[PDB]
Amino acid sequence: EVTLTLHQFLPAQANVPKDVLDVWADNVEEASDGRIEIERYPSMQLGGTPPELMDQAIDGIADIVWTVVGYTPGRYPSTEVFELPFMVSDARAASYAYWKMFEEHMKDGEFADVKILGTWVHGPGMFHTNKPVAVPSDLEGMKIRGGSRLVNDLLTRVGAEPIGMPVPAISEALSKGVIDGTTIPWEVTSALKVPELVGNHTEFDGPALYNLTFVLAMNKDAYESLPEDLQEVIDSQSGLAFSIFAGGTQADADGPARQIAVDRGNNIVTVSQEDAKAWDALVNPIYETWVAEMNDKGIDGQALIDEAKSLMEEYDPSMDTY
Ligand SMILES: O=C(O)/C=C/c1ccc(O)cc1
Repeated sequence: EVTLTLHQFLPAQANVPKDVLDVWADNVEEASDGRIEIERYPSMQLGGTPPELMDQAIDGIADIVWTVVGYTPGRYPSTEVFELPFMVSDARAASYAYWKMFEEHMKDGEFADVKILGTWVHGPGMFHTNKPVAVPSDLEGMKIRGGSRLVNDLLTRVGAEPIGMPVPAISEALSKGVIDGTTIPWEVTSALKVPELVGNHTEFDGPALYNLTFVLAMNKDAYESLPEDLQEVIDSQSGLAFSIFAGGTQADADGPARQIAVDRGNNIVTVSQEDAKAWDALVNPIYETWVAEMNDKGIDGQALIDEAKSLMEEYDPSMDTY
């Protein structure tokens, strides 16, 4: 008999809590043969702001968290390789690449302090806005919410005023008019009532404008101090295949959410790959400043970008078992 607490920042019925974390938690419960019990706390019920979740898991406030790596900005700089503009065409391939790279580069450097169970990205990042956005010029003077320093850099370069705030705060911020719009993929839009609060959406054909990285993290001491066969049980239900499943389940949930916006009669602008090039011209210098930043930290930035593209093409869709 062991009770582990999982703390996370969205409601219990949202896509990732329901179809990724519960699934994962039940799999741990089963493979343990009812010897591990995992209690699930949503919407920061045990207290804190979403950015403190990692520290909650490192310090032992909670055993397990699902958080957004970028809410601790520049803390895990190697994850940023997947957050560069127009990097990612498939979330599964990204998550494959992310887990593989986590093991080689990150596990014992930047994530030494914590146990990582899962490394993934969401579906295509996009805009949701009070007024229409069909070309970059339309974002000039708009206050746009972003969730990470690289998204904020992206917003600056296309001419928006970036407002850093965690995702649950979006509804209140739109309602009060603190922001004119937000970045987020489709899937989380319905839990935040975004399609109710704004009437315009801007999506991209081709590689994603951006996506953000996530982890399922666990307290190290709480892991190590399990017995050897229960450690084996946690690891077995986590890691590479789990990371591929979370990314894919999260991206696949874009579809039903986009259709809820369509059903309302909201205006959705789809930017062709050809028309995306104007956006790329504005955002693509992030590649050079990011590599300069990494080099300033003694990190081979270009090697991470090359490696990440290498691994993603390499992804076969039958490394996807979970
Ligand atoms: O942009 C952010 O601040 C967070 C993004 C996010 C997107 C989908 C989720 O299910 C949770 C967080």
